[PDB]
Amino acid sequence: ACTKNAIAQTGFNKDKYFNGDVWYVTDYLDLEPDDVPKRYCAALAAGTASGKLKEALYHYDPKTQDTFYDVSELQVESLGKYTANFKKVDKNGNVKVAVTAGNYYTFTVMYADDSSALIHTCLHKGNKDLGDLYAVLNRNKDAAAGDKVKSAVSAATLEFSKFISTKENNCAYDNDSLKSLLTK
Repeated sequence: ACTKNAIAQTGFNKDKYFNGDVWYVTDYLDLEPDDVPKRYCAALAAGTASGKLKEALYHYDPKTQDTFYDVSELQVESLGKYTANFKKVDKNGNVKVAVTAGNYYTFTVMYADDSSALIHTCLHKGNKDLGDLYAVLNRNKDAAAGDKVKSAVSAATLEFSKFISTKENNCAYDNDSLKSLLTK
């Protein structure tokens, strides 16, 4: 179940966020902690491609090796709040599961700057969801969270100390696949 209406950053800069580069999840927190494994890897590319707002999302259980790529044209609810009906694809963009109305996440950017971000998502796969999931992002795979994003976690009335780190999972990312998936 999702329970939060996350507030987007006032003055969110969409061109900077959706610039075609990769964001790495460095830390995450699910309000239903059993919905996501304690050890998990994720990254996303966010861009505009041929005038469509796009995201390509990767996730990987580092212990089971299960690997997933999703691709979505986003639809806009408000500046910094999006609905992403996704298709499951291989790393090359080949469709494995077509878009279908019930398979979507919402995506809210609570804080962003040039190097870091805090997002909330609510995933739906049919009648089931993955809970409220918050993620700290960085442009650099190994970056410890800085004061700006940690303060944004506090501003959301969350405790960064409770976030789970992804840094000890031996995560590796196909950056090239993520970027090229934006076009698919």
